[PDB]
Amino acid sequence: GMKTYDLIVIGFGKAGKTLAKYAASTGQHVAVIEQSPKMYGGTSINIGCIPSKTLVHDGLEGKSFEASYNRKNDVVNALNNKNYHLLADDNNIDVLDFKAQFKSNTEVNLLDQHDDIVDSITAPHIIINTGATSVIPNIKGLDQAKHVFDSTGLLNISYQPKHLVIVGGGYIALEFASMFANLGSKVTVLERGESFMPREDQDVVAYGITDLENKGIALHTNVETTELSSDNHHTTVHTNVDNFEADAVLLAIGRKPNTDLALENTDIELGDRGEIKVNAHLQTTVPHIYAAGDVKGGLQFTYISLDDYRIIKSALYGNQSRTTDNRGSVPYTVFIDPPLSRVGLTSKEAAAQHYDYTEHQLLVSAIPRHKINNDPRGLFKVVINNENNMILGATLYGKQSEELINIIKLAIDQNIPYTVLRDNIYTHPTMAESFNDLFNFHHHHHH
Amino acid sequence: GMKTYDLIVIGFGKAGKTLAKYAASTGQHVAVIEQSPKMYGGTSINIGCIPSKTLVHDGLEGKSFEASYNRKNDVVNALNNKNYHLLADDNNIDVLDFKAQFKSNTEVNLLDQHDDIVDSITAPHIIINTGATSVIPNIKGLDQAKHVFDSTGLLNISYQPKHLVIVGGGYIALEFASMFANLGSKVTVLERGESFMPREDQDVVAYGITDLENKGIALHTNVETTELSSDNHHTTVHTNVDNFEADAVLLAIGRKPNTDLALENTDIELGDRGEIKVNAHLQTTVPHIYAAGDVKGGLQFTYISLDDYRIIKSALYGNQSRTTDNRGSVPYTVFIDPPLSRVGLTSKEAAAQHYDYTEHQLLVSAIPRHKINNDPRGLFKVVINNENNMILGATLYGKQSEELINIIKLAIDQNIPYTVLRDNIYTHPTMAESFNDLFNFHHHHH
Ligand SMILES: Cc1cc2nc3c(=O)[nH]c(=O)nc-3n(C[C@H](O)[C@H](O)[C@H](O)COP(=O)(O)OP(=O)(O)OC[C@H]3O[C@@H](n4cnc5c(N)ncnc54)[C@H](O)[C@@H]3O)c2cc1C
Ligand SMILES: Cc1cc2nc3c(=O)[nH]c(=O)nc-3n(C[C@H](O)[C@H](O)[C@H](O)COP(=O)(O)OP(=O)(O)OC[C@H]3O[C@@H](n4cnc5c(N)ncnc54)[C@H](O)[C@@H]3O)c2cc1C
Ligand code: NI
Ligand code: NI
Repeated sequence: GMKTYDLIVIGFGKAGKTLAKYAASTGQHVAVIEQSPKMYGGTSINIGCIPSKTLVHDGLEGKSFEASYNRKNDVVNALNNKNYHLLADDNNIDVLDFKAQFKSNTEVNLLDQHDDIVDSITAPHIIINTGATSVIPNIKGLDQAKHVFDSTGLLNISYQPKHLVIVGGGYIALEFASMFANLGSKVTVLERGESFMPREDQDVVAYGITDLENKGIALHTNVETTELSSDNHHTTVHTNVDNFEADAVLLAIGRKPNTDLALENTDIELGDRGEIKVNAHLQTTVPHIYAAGDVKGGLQFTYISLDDYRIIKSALYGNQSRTTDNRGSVPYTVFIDPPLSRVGLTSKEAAAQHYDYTEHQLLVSAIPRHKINNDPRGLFKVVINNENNMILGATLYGKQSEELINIIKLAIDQNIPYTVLRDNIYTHPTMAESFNDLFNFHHHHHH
Repeated sequence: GMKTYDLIVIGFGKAGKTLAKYAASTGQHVAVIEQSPKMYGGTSINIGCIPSKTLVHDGLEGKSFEASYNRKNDVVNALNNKNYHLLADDNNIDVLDFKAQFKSNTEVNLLDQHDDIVDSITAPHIIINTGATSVIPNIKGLDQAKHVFDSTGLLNISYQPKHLVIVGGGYIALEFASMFANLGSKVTVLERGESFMPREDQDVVAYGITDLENKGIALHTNVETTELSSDNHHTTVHTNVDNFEADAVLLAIGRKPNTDLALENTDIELGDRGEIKVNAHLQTTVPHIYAAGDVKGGLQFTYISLDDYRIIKSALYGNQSRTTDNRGSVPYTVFIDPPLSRVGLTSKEAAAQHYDYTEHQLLVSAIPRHKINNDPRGLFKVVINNENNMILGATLYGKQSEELINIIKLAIDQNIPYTVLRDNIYTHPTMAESFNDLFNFHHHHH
């Protein structure tokens, strides 16, 4: 309460740094509290999207593990520095190097590295933007096992593992599996559930599994992990299936909201999944405090955090019309090799909801651009509503899908019927022009 | 004509093979006449888009000249064979291995390899789909010069040139320049006019020229090429600026409609640039004869020939609403490295056409995904109409632009204002999400 600001952002995350710079541009004095200098710019810059896809990219080029990890460090360092200065060099923004914890509903304590309160600050509005952290499972032996990593640890590993065992079969785990396979590591993936990528289209998943296994990746389902044991050299994952000996183990079973904020000092309520409860305007249960990004639950994407900035900007400075209920369709990409990109419904979901739908598909081996790419792998699939010819969903598994899926997102939001994408002129030779064939079909009516 | 078909297609081009397969699917008996088995599937498959970009793609990966040319041969052979059988195996299509020339308005002579007439055929509708060919300049010494190629010859060359001299500086010429530089050849480009890519945005072109020159490519403007002379091993390109010693010369100064069809036997008229004259439905001056693709003039793109199939299909089988006047916005890509993609107007054109416009730009080095790509080169630039916030044009020079430009094409056609692209959720980390910044700007009224 000692030092007053117009706005406080807790965490140097995506929504937070974007909102802080906007507020400063209006003349408001902003405090951005960030607990680690290694996290300037947030998770995407330092321990997530950017380093991981740098390694994905360079591995597809056949670059070595060493060369790829070295260039990843240069990329992260450069973008960390440039993100830091974008905020800190602004006269209306103070980047405060402390761990934040609430003193009350109106006052935020600033803690040094020894967990001591050094100062306190206040502002009429407070934005919680503290992200998520890797879930640590309760597994016998984990607390003293060597050679065990979360995603952050693995992105900073000091050696190439000859054999990586991944505990977890979700999208991030599978990204790391393809990433390390393409860098020359043997990879084993252990999924507790009955299948990989449930909720994705099962025709597409079958090709994706084939393509993973053709890289020499071993995939296991129904795996119950009971214990970790380790040497100076190896770590064994003991399971109901088998004992898997590894040179490194990745724990990738989920990410939980980071709410270590002394919330007991506030009226801020948490939900059933540990997330900060927010309304459609991202207001917490304390009206002048908002929460943005992974910490408020739901989807964990950098662009959802960016959209949260749009919502909070709309609430605080705009016409309040933007909410979590009018984001538009949310696309995403699973960065296996090639990438699996998705927006909207699968044909299974369209049928379950009793849509009168038509599905159509196109193997990437039937797309002439695949010859130029020297890559025949993949499957493109679309689902359309016969009642109005609008697109209900698409799954693009294949090269360039992380770019192309944005065309289909735009079409869904703007009610562009599938016949327009069928008949359009596209550049050539490209992956985009495959839409002339992907959308070349007539109704198959379902009663 | 001795034998009668429901439809005759002259040339195994893009519009033609697409229309043949559609017509056959309605039960019609189709003849497709093609003069060369090296051209099943047309120019794109055999001597144009597909082989050139195969070499572009593999050269960006650092593959050797020999490895890239060998795989190019594999790609062309596979797709040529696939295209041939897609038509020939069809019960309702005959692929006829002859050179076509008109006998009259209603029947087509079939010529053997010695230009002798073998037979003739007729059909109530005839589609001319014969494409274009490289323009041959009048340069002293060309008749007897060794080591000189057009685009087809260069794509089938049997050795790696140590020094390729390109006579011509248009888009296809520049694609070959970057293609051979990336395979390790030295390249010199000779442009007769005062600048390269004069129709493109000049800020972008300046970056494009720097990036070509950083590859070691020499670029010359105001070049008059006066003579070619040759050794058993080298060819001298004689020029007003200097003589250039090379071991291969590419002549790339344009492509003219291929109308070698004995049109004097018909009422089909040609326009002032040698093109077959067509109306908006692609009808020639003989109403039952249509022309599609490069041969009827205008833009030479594979996707224009594909859209010509759509127009002729609408004319002969549909509601005839489809014309050359409602194609929508036509994007294109100059496949230098990185690709320069464009749709709609430049700033210069917008100012000339009296718009109240705003331009905005974004360097690729300001796009965080460029770090993942390991490539900081490029410039994205957009032009919007301040009257209605619609997009007038865009120039995307940088990686993935040949895919991204299609997003902007769709927005222009569907009247999606630039603010929707500014505010949209994009996947991450991608080149597409740069649109959040590229379109983040306000009016500057003119
Ligand atoms: C391996 C991996 C790969 C991913 N790949 C993708 C991808 O391809 N695409 C995609 O869209 N998303 C991807 N994500 C997810 C994406 O990175 C996150 O969803 C997004 O970055 C979350 O941003 P945020 O704004 O919620 O906060 P964050 O960017 O996580 O920032 C929160 C900040 O708050 C700080 N902080 C926390 N508590 C305190 C405190 N008490 N005091 C002070 N500071 C504090 C943290 O140090 C951190 O810097 C990936 C994630 C991981 C782990
Ligand atoms: C090097 C190069 C690169 C290119 N790159 C691109 C690119 O990236 N993107 C793009 O969109 N476009 C590109 N193009 C242009 C594109 O290839 C053409 O615009 C398009 O392929 C022309 O198609 P078409 O339908 O007009 O006929 P074509 O595909 O040219 O087919 C005409 C056919 O008619 C046959 N024929 C001619 N006369 C007769 C006759 N008398 N009897 C029988 N058969 C006959 C020919 O043998 C040929 O098979 C490129 C062109 C070149 C040369
Ligand atoms: Ni119907
Ligand atoms: Ni204005």
